[PDB]
Amino acid sequence: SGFRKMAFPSGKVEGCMVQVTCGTTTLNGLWLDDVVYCPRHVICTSEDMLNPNYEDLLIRKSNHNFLVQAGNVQLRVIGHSMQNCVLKLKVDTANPKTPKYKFVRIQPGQTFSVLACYNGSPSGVYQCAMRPNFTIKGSFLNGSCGSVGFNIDYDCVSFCYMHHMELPTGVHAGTDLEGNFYGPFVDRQTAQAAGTDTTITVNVLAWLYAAVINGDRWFLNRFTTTLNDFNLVAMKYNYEPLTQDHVDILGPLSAQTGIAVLDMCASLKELLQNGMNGRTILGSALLEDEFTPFDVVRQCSGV
Amino acid sequence: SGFRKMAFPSGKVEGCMVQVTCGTTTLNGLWLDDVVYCPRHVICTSEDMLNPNYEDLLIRKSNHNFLVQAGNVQLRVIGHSMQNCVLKLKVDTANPKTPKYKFVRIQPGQTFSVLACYNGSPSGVYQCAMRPNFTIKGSFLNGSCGSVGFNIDYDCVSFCYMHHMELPTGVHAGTDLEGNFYGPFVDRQTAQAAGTDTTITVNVLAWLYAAVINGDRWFLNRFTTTLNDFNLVAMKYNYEPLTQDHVDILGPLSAQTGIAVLDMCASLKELLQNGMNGRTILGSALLEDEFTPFDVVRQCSGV
Ligand SMILES: *[C@H](O)[C@H](C[C@@H]1CCNC1=O)NC(=O)[C@H](CC(C)C)NC(=O)OCc1ccccc1
Ligand SMILES: *[C@H](O)[C@H](C[C@@H]1CCNC1=O)NC(=O)[C@H](CC(C)C)NC(=O)OCc1ccccc1
Repeated sequence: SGFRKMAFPSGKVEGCMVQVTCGTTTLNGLWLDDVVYCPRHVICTSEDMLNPNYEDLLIRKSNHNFLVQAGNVQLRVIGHSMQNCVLKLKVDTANPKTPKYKFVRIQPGQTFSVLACYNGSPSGVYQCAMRPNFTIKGSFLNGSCGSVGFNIDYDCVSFCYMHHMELPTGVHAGTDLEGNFYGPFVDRQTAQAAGTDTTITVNVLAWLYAAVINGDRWFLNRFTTTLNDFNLVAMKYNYEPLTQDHVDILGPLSAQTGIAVLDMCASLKELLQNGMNGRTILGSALLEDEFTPFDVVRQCSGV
Repeated sequence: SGFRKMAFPSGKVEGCMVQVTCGTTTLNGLWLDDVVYCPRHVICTSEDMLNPNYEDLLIRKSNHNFLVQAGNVQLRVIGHSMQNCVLKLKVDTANPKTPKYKFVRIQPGQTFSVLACYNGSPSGVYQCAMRPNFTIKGSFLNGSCGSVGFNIDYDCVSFCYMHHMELPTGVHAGTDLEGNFYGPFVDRQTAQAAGTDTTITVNVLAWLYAAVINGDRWFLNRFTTTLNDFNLVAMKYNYEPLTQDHVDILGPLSAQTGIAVLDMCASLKELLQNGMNGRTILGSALLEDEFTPFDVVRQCSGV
């Protein structure tokens, strides 16, 4: 038993990380088959970054302006192209470590593993949820751009995130691997703010089920509630409304524990209205919303 | 910026995980050069596990009783031996993916990455601290034994933990890679309890410095305290005493922030005596003690 925030094993992605240098700018790229993907702002200079015109900037580049390094081996760039906010550099070598992969775009409320990288070299792995306001709460320093986020399903890597920037609140923004930003953000050095966020209700309930599966039961009660009466409370506390599809997604956890979803919603209502009174749930004094129902089932089915 | 609990990239260890089966028992092993390491209780049966005599049990085994699988390739066992609570199986093939490695034993208060595995296949990665009572707070189901814990330093993997069992409180116990248990535990199915735990004071202060580096400053104050007067408060709240070596270890973080250690100790004293009054620190409503000073420096020096 036990419940821990857990990343996917990162080996398959570590074999894809390279270093991309253009001018005095160095960041990370993703080498799949004979293409390297990286943030297009690698071609910017300090002054270009206030309001660059990337079509102009790229036209003024040629293949020899891009230095790609896969460990010690330098890869020869034989083509370059822009796809939205990502640059695609064709190289003279197919990555022999290319896994089965897909490019997928994730929804707010879903999770993925981030492999933080610097100078083409992986440094650490951790889990993130895409917030309702299309930001993630990550850990990224200068040089981390081009680090990617991903999920793994039966040795197929679904890439969903490439890192591009940090907002003033300390949260992080980036694109899918088609180079389309998550959220209303742009890759230039101007004042940008995340919209207001909300709490992911279905994830909180999933984590409450994880708590019960692991022996935390103090917050349970005999009451049930209706979907409508719960959603009235949710709106008050800046929680997303619960839909019948969310109840259905929680079905398997409801079955394993014998606690109906609307039974657990009564617990959440009382937790929202009364707090915890000094107690904790799975070691947290706060209600956690960064675990999906799938994340919970992944750790808890064997208990 | 940003501060996240972060595992080491797990690729180098994923290339070492195999599956070890004996009788109806299957768990994980660690394949380095031509030796596979696994928990010795793989040789037990359901009834052996109450109070096994492992020397007897091993003498009654031979090489052909052990089935080792590295993916689809079956490895031939050519020798077996016991080293304390781990079994060493010599196989006919050196692992071509063997990294530079060491076997190290860690101290309470230190952290490491756990690569959770099932049937020889990695499933997820996360960070653990060795508690003062020699347990870890992990996530392990049936079949996870032989999963290992490790740190990485300049492409050298220091292995420090192999998983063996779960205690009744839901916490986890195991050995170093020499097969010597952390703590006063034994590998048999009897009633065993962890001693009382304490909070790792130097880690809490390290996390407070991480908070300041990331812009959380509300808990700071103008006061300083003495080491003796702090340790009087620490004893009251079940915190470990702070030593001059702990102040020294925190030196670099103290320098980066311009906040002396005994200056931060005054903050911690007030937090212990007054709580947070509804506020959070790096997104936590509780004081966190699972980050070492090294873990913090690793993420925060570039800020
Ligand atoms: C790319 O490596 C870098 C990642 C930033 C650097 C600090 N934390 C991150 O996530 N991205 C940028 O530097 C980005 C480039 C623009 C052309 C989009 N700008 C940016 O993030 O500015 C915000 C910032 C905040 C704090 C420190 C440095 C930059
Ligand atoms: C080895 O795979 C297994 C790991 C346990 C299983 C559940 N969570 C874990 O960490 N170890 C054992 O099963 C261990 C074997 C003895 C011979 C040492 N016994 C054990 O952990 O018993 C406690 C237990 C608690 C909850 C479920 C199952 C077993």
